[PDB]
Amino acid sequence: SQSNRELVVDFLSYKLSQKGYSWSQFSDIPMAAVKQALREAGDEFELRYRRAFSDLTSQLHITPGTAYQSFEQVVNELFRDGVNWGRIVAFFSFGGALCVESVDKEMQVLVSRIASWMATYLNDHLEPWIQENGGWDTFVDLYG
Repeated sequence: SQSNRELVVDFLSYKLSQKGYSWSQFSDIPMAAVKQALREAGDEFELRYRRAFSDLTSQLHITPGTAYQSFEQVVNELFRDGVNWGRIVAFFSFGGALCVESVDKEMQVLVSRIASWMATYLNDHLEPWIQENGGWDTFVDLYG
């Protein structure tokens, strides 16, 4: 969806900025509270877990040739026991970590692609649980 892609792009842009990278590779109940709550959850999450998904990124070893199906299979790893608010946060951090790794690999073109994959994955596999458990309003309630 449009809002999903917007949420994803906001979180990724935020992580790249915060870590010294560019976010230009994208373009060329409210939404603000959700985005802010997500930026916060990610920071909180990354402060206690610093291994930045070494294993997962390894399994994927993303390149310009990687296909969505490969991405989807690696991420499912996070949801072997089903969806959680916490696992959703890890999902976003993972995407952020993937983007950073891509820039460090001189594969900045994958950033926008990664963003699309996350929006697709979020819409397909995550939103179902999210909507069943209070929607993003419940998310703000817990992470606001």
